[PDB]
Amino acid sequence: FMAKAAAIGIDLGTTYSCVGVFQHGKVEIIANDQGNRTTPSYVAFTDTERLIGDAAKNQVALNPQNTVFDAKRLIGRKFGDPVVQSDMKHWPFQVINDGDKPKVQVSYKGETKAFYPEEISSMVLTKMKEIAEAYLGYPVTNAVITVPAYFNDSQRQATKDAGVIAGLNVLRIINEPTAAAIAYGLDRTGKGERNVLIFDLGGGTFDVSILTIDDGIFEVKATAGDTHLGGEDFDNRLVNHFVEEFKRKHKKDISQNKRAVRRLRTACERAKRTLSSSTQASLEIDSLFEGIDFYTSITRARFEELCSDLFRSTLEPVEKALRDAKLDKAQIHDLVLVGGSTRIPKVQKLLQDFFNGRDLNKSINPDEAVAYGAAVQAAILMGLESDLEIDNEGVIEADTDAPQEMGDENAEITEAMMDEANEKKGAAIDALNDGELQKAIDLFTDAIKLNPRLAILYAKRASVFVKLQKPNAAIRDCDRAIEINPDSAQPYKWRGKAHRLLGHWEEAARDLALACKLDYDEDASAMLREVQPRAQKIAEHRRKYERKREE
Amino acid sequence: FMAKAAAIGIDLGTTYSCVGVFQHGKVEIIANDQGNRTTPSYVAFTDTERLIGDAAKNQVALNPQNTVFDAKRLIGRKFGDPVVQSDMKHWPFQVINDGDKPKVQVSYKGETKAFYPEEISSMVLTKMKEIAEAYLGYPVTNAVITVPAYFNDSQRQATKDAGVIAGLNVLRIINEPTAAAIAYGLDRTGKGERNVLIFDLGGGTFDVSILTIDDGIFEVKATAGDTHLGGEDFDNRLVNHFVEEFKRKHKKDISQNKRAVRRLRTACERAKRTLSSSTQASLEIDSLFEGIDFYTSITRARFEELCSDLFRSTLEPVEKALRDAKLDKAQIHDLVLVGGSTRIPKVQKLLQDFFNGRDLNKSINPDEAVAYGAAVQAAILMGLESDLEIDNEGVIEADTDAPQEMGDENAEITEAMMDEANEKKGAAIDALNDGELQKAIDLFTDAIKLNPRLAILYAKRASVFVKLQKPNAAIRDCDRAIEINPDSAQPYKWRGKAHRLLGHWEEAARDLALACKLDYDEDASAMLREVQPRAQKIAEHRRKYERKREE
Ligand SMILES: Nc1ncnc2c1ncn2[C@@H]1O[C@H](COP(=O)(O)OP(=O)(O)O)[C@@H](O)[C@H]1O
Ligand SMILES: Nc1ncnc2c1ncn2[C@@H]1O[C@H](COP(=O)(O)OP(=O)(O)O)[C@@H](O)[C@H]1O
Ligand SMILES: [Mg+2]
Ligand SMILES: [Mg+2]
Repeated sequence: FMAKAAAIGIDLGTTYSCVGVFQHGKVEIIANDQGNRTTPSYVAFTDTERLIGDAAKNQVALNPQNTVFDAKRLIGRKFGDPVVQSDMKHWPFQVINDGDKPKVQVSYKGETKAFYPEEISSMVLTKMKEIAEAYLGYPVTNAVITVPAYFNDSQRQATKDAGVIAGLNVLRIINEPTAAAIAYGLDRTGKGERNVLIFDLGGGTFDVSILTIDDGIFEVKATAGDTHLGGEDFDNRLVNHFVEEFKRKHKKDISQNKRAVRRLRTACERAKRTLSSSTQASLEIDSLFEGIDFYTSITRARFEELCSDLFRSTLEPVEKALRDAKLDKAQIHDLVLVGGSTRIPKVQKLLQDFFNGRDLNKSINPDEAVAYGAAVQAAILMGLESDLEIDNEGVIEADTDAPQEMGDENAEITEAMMDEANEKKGAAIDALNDGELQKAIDLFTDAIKLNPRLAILYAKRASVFVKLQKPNAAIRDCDRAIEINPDSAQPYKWRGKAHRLLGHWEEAARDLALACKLDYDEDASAMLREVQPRAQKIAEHRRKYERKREE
Repeated sequence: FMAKAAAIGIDLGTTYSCVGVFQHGKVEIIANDQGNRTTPSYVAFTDTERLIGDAAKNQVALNPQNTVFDAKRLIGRKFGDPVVQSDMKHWPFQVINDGDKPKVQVSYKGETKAFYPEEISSMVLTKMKEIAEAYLGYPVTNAVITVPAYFNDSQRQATKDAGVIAGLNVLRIINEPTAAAIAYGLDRTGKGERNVLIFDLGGGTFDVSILTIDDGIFEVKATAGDTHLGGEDFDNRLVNHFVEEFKRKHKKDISQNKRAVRRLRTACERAKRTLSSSTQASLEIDSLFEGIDFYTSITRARFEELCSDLFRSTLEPVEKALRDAKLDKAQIHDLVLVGGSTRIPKVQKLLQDFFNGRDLNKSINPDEAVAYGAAVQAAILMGLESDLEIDNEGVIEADTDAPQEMGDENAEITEAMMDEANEKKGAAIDALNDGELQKAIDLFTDAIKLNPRLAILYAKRASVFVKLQKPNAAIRDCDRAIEINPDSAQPYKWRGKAHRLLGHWEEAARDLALACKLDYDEDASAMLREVQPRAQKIAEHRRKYERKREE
């Protein structure tokens, strides 16, 4: 057999999200369908479907009121929190009050519906998960997720909840700066006391953290920064600068066409990125306003000057952080750049100048470091079952065939489509009865293609996939059914069996027990009894480890 | 060294039980093996073994007559009490008369046996204890247990007895509503007179209590409610509603198949829970009756209407409670939701409407609040030895290794298995003699694996664990021996030593004195003499505190 299924590491960001996995001695930051190693934390709702990530951020100009972003800022907070109310006047989507809990309110297929920030976030998570499963070729259940160090118990729990919704087992919620240091192996290289500063300049926020690490244990000493200072503000500057130039050169105002503004803003996003590895950046848009083309350029120097106040303002939070730790600049051993905006040579130069030309740790991609760290720690927690004598009888080799055909959630189901699929169900249960397993699978596929929203379809196909020694395939079908209806008992029964087939001991015991509560089977009952001693020996050993690292 | 062993807080419920612990500045409500933060108060007996909690509630449909629940209703009562006789006609297990004491009578491994309600309850307690010990990684002896405020001296003592059977030292029996208020810190926030109402809607019962708290002392002003109004009745409604719909849609009666009824009932339990956080709930069962699938849904609105009379009836006990306190609605400062059924938006709305849209205290999980309070008060009572100059010589660091291999109580011991284990005993006593301690432990483990019911095995292994500075491990073995045979003197001798090794002063003095009565040792005798001054200074200080709070 090959390796067990890996655990993923996820950076759930305010502006972008990022996922990694540790395999064959190294972390892989995973690229999504559109090719990018990071994904906008965006969810959009429309007339026909739900959009997530790049597709959601790209159509914003067209659908500004049902395109949700910045769910991280709401997460774990009260509608009555001054921060939320302060925030609500900058977003173009509606936020409503639900018993002192905030919910984003949108239009979605001609009906109004609302979502807790944990729900929005769980939609992002799901996407990240899906990105990883496409890379790996198999279903993922276990994750590590990161949060800012300033996150209270409320926001932490809320971030775990979002994971649980997206079908993840959350192994650990860990601090973003802590994730960064783990990435730079600042825990395992050292045999003495070292003090560490994480300069995190992201898309929406700026975070300075000083951490102390002795004996391989992280302790947060100070936190600071600005929860409203990010790369998105620099885009404002460029945008503001160019609108004004457009007035000057072309004698027209463009502020009021939203679509022309975005087109400018996205052009500016790209331009700012090029200005990190080039001194100059060209900027061409076909037909910006009333048929007028905009061809222009900008220099690094000029960009720097437009953001003048902003860039300089990242040294004050540094000053304040040392001040809270009771440390002098000289006393920090390690400087670490994370966040995508730290790609900006000026922002780099300013920091190095504060530390008198000392070397910055930046070999690890600054926008990938958090996820990187998260993946390493995910690998360690899973890795912990190495130390235990676990009997591996009954475990089989992971099936690797390509993902079977699923439904289409949003495709139109006709009245006749309900029946034709309904018949197929009965025809496939006959092939299982008779003993021709592939035929049973094949007609369930015709059933599912025709009715993609009947949850028993997926569960029953999953049953057949198990008889066929294809547990991953079953896990997939059960994952879908449980999405459609988390209350039906069948899918838990079969996912339990599938997990057990794969040595996923803790996963098997959760499902088989849940299946037994909802709908008692003698079989599942014994499966669970057979499964428990493995799950609790693993769980006890992981808990012990974490207690040792809680000190 | 780490912290001393914590005391647990236990909510011994009519329908569910719940355990918590206070550590590192906060209460942890502890999850059981199957993942749930609450455990059904169920004990089942069968052909081969004894089942407790979720496993007991899940197989009910299969074994209705030897599956015991509602022991709380019998506890502390006379067979001749009209309540018991009234109750006996709703249960499917047998209750018998034993000198005007009631005992539940069951089949258990092909023999008929009977159990006092305190014994049934002590089986639940044990489970809770075991849940906590798995979480903590070490044996627990000290607990706080909760009871309803209407409990007489008889029922209180009986509840303490059940704790004592399960091997707990019962620090305090405290009122459930009092536990709830302690959880909401309604004792320590206030510097004036405040009046408090606890609206407790559980699984079997409804409790309204009004409490007055000045100077940090709780006083019960009034009690009311219905000892037969709970969540289990709402399940009746849903079940009744669906059976009737099944007749209507599918032209068949299902009342007579018990297994189909339960499957419906458990489906309904889940559905009712979803209807707390969703307006609608889907309901799928594979093959309900004679091969017919039941796929159907229900709305929140509809559920509300089915329970119409029931929900509305919780305001009368409120009315009556104020009336007994001589208070108007306006005069209550604090409203507190506890009980799992208070998760129901309708039940919430009705209450708030009686108090004219005023805020309810519900931030603490309504089904976890009682246990929560109990854990806090457990922490205070233990915490009391902070104020005393206790000399800590001879105390060593708690051993944290994983739990050693125990027996299997219910596994079949062959005649040959008695001898092979018997030899191993003699072989291990030789390794102790010679001085190789691990070998002695290892061969006792082979002895125990082969004969899991000889109590001297466990005691002798415990002796070796002590020589090895692993007192927790010893405590475990002694706990087991004393379960098998509470009269043998050896285990008390060694548990005494182990406790003393850990600073468990009062625990050490109980065991060492009991060991000295049954079988006098010069060594244990001096251990006890050495141990007494510590135990009695602690005991005197806890007693004083409680006297101050008895006023
Ligand atoms: N090469 C680059 N040059 C300049 N800015 C960049 C570059 N790459 C990313 N950024 C900026 O970094 C921000 C995203 O930061 P990141 O750490 O990836 O996400 P988050 O802040 O959500 O954690 C965006 O504003 C983006 O414009
Ligand atoms: N989310 C929920 N929605 C509706 N009812 C619930 C929910 N959670 C628990 N309950 C109900 O609460 C009851 C258990 O109450 P609880 O306080 O936990 O136990 P006890 O009443 O034994 O003290 C059960 O009938 C259960 O159906
Ligand atoms: Mg970030
Ligand atoms: Mg209760």
